[PDB]
Amino acid sequence: MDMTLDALNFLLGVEHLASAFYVQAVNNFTADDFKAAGLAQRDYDQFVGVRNNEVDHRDTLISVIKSLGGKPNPPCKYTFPVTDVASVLKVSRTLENADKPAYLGALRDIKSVELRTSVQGALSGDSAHAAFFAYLTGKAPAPGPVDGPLTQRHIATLAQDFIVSCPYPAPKPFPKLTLSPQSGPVGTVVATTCAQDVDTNGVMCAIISGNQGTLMQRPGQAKDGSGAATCTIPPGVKGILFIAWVRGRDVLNVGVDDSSTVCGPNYFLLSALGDAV
Amino acid sequence: MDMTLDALNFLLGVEHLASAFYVQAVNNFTADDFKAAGLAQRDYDQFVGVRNNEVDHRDTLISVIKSLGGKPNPPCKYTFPVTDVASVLKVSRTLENADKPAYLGALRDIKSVELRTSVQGALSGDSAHAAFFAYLTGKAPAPGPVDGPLTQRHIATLAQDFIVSCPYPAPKPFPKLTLSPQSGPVGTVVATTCAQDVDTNGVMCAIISGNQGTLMQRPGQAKDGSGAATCTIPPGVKGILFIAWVRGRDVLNVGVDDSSTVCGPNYFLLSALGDAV
Ligand SMILES: [Zn+2]
Ligand SMILES: [Zn+2]
Ligand SMILES: [Zn+2]
Ligand SMILES: [Zn+2]
Repeated sequence: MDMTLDALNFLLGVEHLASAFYVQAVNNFTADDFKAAGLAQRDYDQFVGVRNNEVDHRDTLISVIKSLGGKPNPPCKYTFPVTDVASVLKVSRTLENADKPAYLGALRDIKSVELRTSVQGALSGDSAHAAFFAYLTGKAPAPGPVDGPLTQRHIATLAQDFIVSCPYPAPKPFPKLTLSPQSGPVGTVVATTCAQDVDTNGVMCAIISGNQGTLMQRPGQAKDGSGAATCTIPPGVKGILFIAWVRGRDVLNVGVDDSSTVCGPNYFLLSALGDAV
Repeated sequence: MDMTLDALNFLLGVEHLASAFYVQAVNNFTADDFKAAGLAQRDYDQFVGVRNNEVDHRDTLISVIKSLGGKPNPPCKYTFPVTDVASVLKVSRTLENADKPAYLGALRDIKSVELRTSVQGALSGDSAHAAFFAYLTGKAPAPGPVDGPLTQRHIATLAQDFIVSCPYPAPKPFPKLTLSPQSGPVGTVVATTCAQDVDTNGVMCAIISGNQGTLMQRPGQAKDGSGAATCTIPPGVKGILFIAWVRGRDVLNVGVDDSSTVCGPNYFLLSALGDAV
């Protein structure tokens, strides 16, 4: 089955959300707001550039889908937890960090050499966006060598806090997995809690890394007696991690197969050379 | 017919060069040198991170090539003149800006879905490196929406000043195309001069953009009577540009077909929102 149109319309959903955020944020914040938050004119300028780039990413997907005889998805209805400039930068970082696995997963389904070149070229742009927002928020712009994929439903899981409703059947999220803390080095013990009362029998932690793939462990129990399941960041991983609860070892490569996913994933910002110290 | 090994060994040549540069740069410069140049500890830390990431990109290509039964290319012999931090940053930006079209071109030849996912994941990392070095040198980290490909020999042309010799038959560069100026906005008139004498019969300027593909124009002549050919940055382009001389108009998509290339390409840093003000 040629899944090209499916993949493109999924990416269009991703870019409708991102473009809506940046259009609204540029509308509501000025360079003076950025400067009051300690940023420079060129940071606001690049922020407008990100808006323009994401509008292009959305419009290009619309054009390509139409050229293939498809019907482009409309926007959904969104909500963004924006108050001050700092929150704008955090939301931006969150969106761009989820962009990359979305594009990487979708590229597995794009049949054409030429269309892969175009889509990869947009992934490259969103990776530059991610590096910019990392740097502005004190995170390493390039924390590791390899970014990895996630599935469409995994991406829906990352996006769900920003979606109020969709007017068409979009990819369904898994329940949200809350991580505490959501950043830190190898060896960090992460308390994990699920938004729904899922079956925890046989649950394992999947730590999804770009450089090592999926690494499995059986969860621990929180030392504070709260009953939360813990997952410990294992050695050898590099870059941004995604942590999920999965059914046993049913799946070796969770980034390309969500058939065992129970809760999550959510992102974890692994410490890296380049973080503010 | 399956060009996967050819593409991977070409990328290995690219990453032998980049990793060699960053290894020697870290040996020669310290965090105190970076701080004396106005940078912060986190910028030196990220620089070491880039070295580590590029070493990983190289080593991963070696492993994959062996796993496919191929013989990995050894390093070439390089020349990287060592002066100051400003030069380190400029060379770094130059390498990362060239390694993105290298990966995008090579990805056209990689047959396996799973190998494409891995290689795209490294391209994403190099795009983050490029964004970091752009920002530290006062250029927009994300100057446009789409990065485009170049051919193997185009990449060899960009790399040629760093290569002393190779101990195996490597892709032969085209002559260098010098561009004056090498940055500016739409409408900039660029004086173009080739390193070798070329028959000018039917030569066109090829402006190679990621968002609009290759745009062709007949060269102009410098107004100062200097007799140098000129190419004018056309409307609508976004992001980093590559400018080459090509012969005739039978090849339209120069980023994927170098069979009409005569001189260049060389890079041109198009002005963008995010450049230092
Ligand atoms: Zn995008
Ligand atoms: Zn994005
Ligand atoms: Zn690399
Ligand atoms: Zn690189």
